[PDB]
This record gives sequence, C-alpha cells and structure tokens, in this order.
Amino acid sequence: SMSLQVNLLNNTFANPFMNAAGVMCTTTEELVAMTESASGSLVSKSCTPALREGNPTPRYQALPLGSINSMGLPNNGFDFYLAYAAEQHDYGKKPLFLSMSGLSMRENVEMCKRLAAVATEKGVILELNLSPQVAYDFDAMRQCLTAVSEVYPHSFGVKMPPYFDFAHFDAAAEILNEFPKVQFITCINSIGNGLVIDAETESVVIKPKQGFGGLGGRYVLPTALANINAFYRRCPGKLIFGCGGVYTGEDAFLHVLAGASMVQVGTALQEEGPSIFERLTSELLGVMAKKRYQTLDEFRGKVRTL
Amino acid sequence: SMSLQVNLLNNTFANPFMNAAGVMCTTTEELVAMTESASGSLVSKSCTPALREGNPTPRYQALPLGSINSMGLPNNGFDFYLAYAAEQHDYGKKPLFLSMSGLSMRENVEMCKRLAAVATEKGVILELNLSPQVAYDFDAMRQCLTAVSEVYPHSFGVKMPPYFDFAHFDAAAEILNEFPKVQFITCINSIGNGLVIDAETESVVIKPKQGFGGLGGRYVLPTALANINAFYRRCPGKLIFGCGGVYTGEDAFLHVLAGASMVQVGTALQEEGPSIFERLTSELLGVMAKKRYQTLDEFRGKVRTL
Ligand SMILES: Cc1cc2nc3c(=O)[nH]c(=O)nc-3n(C[C@H](O)[C@H](O)[C@H](O)COP(=O)(O)O)c2cc1C
Ligand SMILES: Cc1cc2nc3c(=O)[nH]c(=O)nc-3n(C[C@H](O)[C@H](O)[C@H](O)COP(=O)(O)O)c2cc1C
Ligand SMILES: Nc1ccc(-n2cccc2)cc1
Repeated sequence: SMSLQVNLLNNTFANPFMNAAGVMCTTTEELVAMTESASGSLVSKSCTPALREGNPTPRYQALPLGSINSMGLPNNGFDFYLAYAAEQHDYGKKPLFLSMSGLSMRENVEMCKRLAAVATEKGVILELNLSPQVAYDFDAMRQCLTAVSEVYPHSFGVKMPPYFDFAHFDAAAEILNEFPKVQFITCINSIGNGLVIDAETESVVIKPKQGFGGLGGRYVLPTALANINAFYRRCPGKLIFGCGGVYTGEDAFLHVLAGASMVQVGTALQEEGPSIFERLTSELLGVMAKKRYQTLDEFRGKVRTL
Repeated sequence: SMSLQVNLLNNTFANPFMNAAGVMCTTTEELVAMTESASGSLVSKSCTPALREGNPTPRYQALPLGSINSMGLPNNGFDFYLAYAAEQHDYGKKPLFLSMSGLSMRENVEMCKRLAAVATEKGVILELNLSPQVAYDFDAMRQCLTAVSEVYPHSFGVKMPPYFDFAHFDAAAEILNEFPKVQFITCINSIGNGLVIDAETESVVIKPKQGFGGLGGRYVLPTALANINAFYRRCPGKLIFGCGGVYTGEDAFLHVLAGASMVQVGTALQEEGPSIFERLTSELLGVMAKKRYQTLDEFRGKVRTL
C-alpha cells in the first residue's frame, strides 16, 4: 500500500501536487476548480496591493517544449485573495497557499501585516514571490525578507527564480538560511526573458517586452531539478517545493528525487486544466509502484551522484 | 540567386555556420575535419596556458532535448592551438577563431600577448570565453576585458553566458560597449548548472559537480535567441554570433532573424559530426528559398515584434 501524503507546516497534503502560482488561480472560479481538483494543494495568483490588468495580449503562448509568457501580474489584488483565504476557501478540502508579489518592500510589508491575522485564524500559507528581480539582487532579497520577517509572525516560503551558478546557489542559500521563518523554497519561477521566434511569421509570439518572456514546461525541467537539488542540499532546515517542467508522474518523481516536498504544475496545467491532477497522482503512484516505493519520504532528495 | 556569404572582421565566410567552441575542435584531426567541412568557419577548443585532462567521465550526455556536460576545459593547451593557427590552418579554406579560457586574468593576458603576433601574421580571431563565472561577475568581466584590451592589439569577440534579466542585459551591454576592440559577442554558452536526472537509474547522468552541468541543444534555443537579440539591440556597434539550439536550417534562420551574423553549432554537431554543415547550409538555403530571401542581410535582426 502506497501514499502520496506530504506532511509540512502542521498540514497534511493528500499528494504533493498543486498549481504553480499564476496558473488557473486568478479568479474565484479557478480557485474553486483548484480546490475541487485532485491536487494536494493550490496557490492563489501572485497578488499586488491593488488589482492589475497585466500586460497587453498576446502575453502567453503554449509551445511544443513548454510556454513563454509576459503576463505582467494580472491579479484581482490582495483584498480579493485575502477574502478568498479568510472566508471562501474550504480548508477541509486542502491547505491553501497565497502568493504575494508586492512591487516594493513596503507593499509586501503592508500586505503581510494584514495576512498575519488570516494565516493565524484560517492557516493560509504565504508563498512570497521574489521572482534586476529581487532574488538576483542578494542585498535587496535580504532586505525584503528582513522587512517581511519583522511584521509577519508566521512560517512562509519564497518563490525563487532559477540560478545557474554555484556561487549564486551559495549566496542565495546563505541569505535564505538567515531567515528561519522561510520554511520552504519554491524552485523555480520561469527561466526569465527567453525569446520565442515563430519561423513562419518571422515574429515573436508575445506582445510585451519585444517578445521576451518567462519560459516554462519542458525547457525548464533540468534547471528546475538543479535549483530544487541545490537548495535541498544548501538549506537542510527548509523544504523545497518543485516547480518547472512537470507534465507526468515521472517528472514529479524527478522533482521529489531532487528534493521536492510539494510539486507545482504550471504550463502542463495551463494546457490540460485541473483534471491533470487525477492523471499526475495516478502516474506518480504508477511510477512508485514500478520502482517499489510506498511513500515520497523513501526517495525524496535521494538522487544518486556518480 | 542565393548566398549564405557573410562579410565581417575583414573576412569572407562562405556561410555563417561554424562549430561552437569545445565541440569537435580539441584535436588536430577535429580541427582538420572542421576545416574540411562545409562550415563557413571554425573555433578551436577553449584553451588554458597548459594542457588540461578536464573533469572525470562521464562528463557529457546527449539527451532527447539536447545535452548536459561538465567537460572541465579538457584541451591541448594554448601552444597547441596557437601552433595550429600559426603553422597548420589553411586560411585559404576558411577563417579561424581561437577560443581562450584562461583560469585567471593573468593567464588570459599571457596567452593574448603571444596570440598578438599570430593574429597579425595569420589572421586567427580571438573568441575570449567569459563563460561566479566571469560574465556573471560584472567586475570580473570588466577586469578581463580591460586586461585583454590593454595587451591584445586586435579586435576580438567574447563568448557570453546567457542572461535572464533586462538589468543584466543592460549591465553586460554597458560594459561591452566600453571596449571597442570587442567587435563580436557570441550568445550563448550553455545554460549553466542544469541537473539531468535519469528516472530509470534515479541518478544524475554526469560525474563532475554532483551531476550539475551546462545545458545545450533544444533546451537553450529561446534563451539563445533572447541573448542574441538583446545584445544585437544593445550593442549596435558589434556583431552577434548565435550559439544555442541549432539543429536545422530553420533554427539557424531564427538565430539570424534575432541578429546573428555567424551561427555556431554545439550539441547537434557533437551528435552528427561535421557532415552536419552540408545539411545545415542546404536546409538554411531551402528555408530562404521558401521565404524568397537571397541573402542573410535581408532578414538579419529583422524579427518582428507585436
Ligand atoms: C501564465 C503563467 C503565469 C504565471 N504567474 C506566476 C505568478 O503569478 N507567480 C509566480 O510565482 N509564478 C508565476 N508563473 C511561473 C510559474 O509559477 C512557474 O514557476 C513556471 O511556469 C514554471 O513551471 P512550469 O514549467 O510548470 O510552467 C507563471 C507562469 C505562467 C505560465
Ligand atoms: C562538449 C561541449 C564542450 C564545450 N566546450 C566549450 C568550450 O570549450 N568553450 C565554450 O565557449 N563553450 C563550450 N561549450 C558550449 C558551446 O560552445 C555552446 O555554447 C553550447 O553547447 C550551446 O550550443 P548548443 O545548443 O548548439 O550545444 C561546450 C559545449 C559542449 C556540449
Ligand atoms: N550579479 C548577478 C546576479 C545574478 C546573475 N544571474 C545569472 C543568471 C541568472 C542570474 C548574474 C549576475
């Protein structure tokens, strides 16, 4: 007998799967659909203090090997996600993460001051989006985490952009290890500022920023696994949430091998809808059955080096 | 009717194709094979002052979507590549680039001082490998460009790692634009420190650095196009050489669209051998024929934004 059960931050999760922040989690209908899905959890769209329209369309393109987007943080604003967490979310069904992406330190501080009460009362968990972007400015990242830690009397996690250098893994891990309240690290946000060109149209495929946008899906899996494993190794006091290139139970298996506790699904969820969670749980159980694993703890972070 | 001809750096190239530094360019036989190939040019393996055995094997793995490697600069040493450039290379067949990757500023300075006379006499062109790794440290990058510019009385190019943030494109371009001897930028080196995990073996697939290695091939094409275009726009005084994810004439077409003058081939060449250049010239001409382009000048850098 087998279990996808994950236990972290005083919560039980039926399975490690959840949406990636920003994918099918902006509207009430999406948040309800994610709650009604077979997902172990869900995270609300990264919120700003006030609603944002986001970037001009097209701002997302599905690709053979994943996706490119420059959404520009279209979101209903903090009040809307706070209200969802405070009064609508069925915590009996699954735990809720709220993604926060203040455009300044003050914005994160003011939102966290108000989130604190709802975290206490309802158990919503903050995923603070740090993804130059804050996570690529080590001083700015420490300052942000200091400001948030000062005012937010709860465990939270950080959504990280990918790093590509051991010096950056070390520098980032050193900063995150200064903050015991950072109990999880979500690796990774998009591979930033890719440029998809359609050979047929001789054009870019998204409107904002001259066609430059975050890569998701198959493009990002080895980068995601690298970041998951790098932080799994350097932040042993923290859990890692995997995000990047999950289409199958086998991909999820790789995330967990690399060190992932929770496994977030972005591009694949965008393309398939929340029914994907029934397939992914089924496929991960099938991979574990074939490999004679009963629990995720048996192979989490146990990727073999040569 | 049609021409792949490229005119740059006081040279004529039959076509824009060449090997990526470090692929099929370490040994005499490889350099001869590249010279005898249909490629418009070639670049010698990134060299250190002395022979290096490189990292323990396995250190390269071909993947469905590209490759991962941690070669560790296995090379015959600077004297070997200088002797090839000085005494053996048939400049009547095609121009030659020499890739240099000193492990310190001092190493680059000493090799550049000796390269100077061979560049003068024979016309070999330096590709200085800046790919934390030097180009991710803007101070180290400025240092090595200052040192090389001070001692090296010729134009040269720089092999750049990919950036993922406009702040980094701007910072890198600002530095490169301060060095008029930098006449070409090769975008990109590998996407650094990916981690490929084999679901079957539950292991990494290369031995060095716990399985972390540079990604090439399909994985890197949108990142390569982004870097090519970003530097094409921000360094209007300089040529861009494309490198990353070229398997087909169509991929090469995308590089040139993005702003590439020369198109380097790594992973695809590693898998196919130098015969690939006959296929790539044929395919790029076929793409141009179907699109009614006669010359690369007609569409270089002309990618359409929305
Ligand atoms: C349409 C879309 C919107 C996204 N919005 C957010 C966001 O609001 N917050 C966030 O942290 N990441 C956001 N991301 C990044 C994803 O959460 C995820 O890190 C990335 O897509 C990689 O996962 P994937 O390979 O499964 O797509 C978004 C990605 C997509 C495709
Ligand atoms: C086996 C191997 C060795 C490489 N050695 C070098 C090197 O010596 N110097 C260098 O600048 N880049 C080196 N690279 C990076 C390639 O030049 C190229 O930037 C990268 O592979 C991306 O191109 P691709 O997608 O065509 O493989 C190497 C890549 C591979 C796969
Ligand atoms: N100073 C700095 C920080 C992060 C990077 N980076 C490289 C790849 C992604 C981030 C580069 C330079």
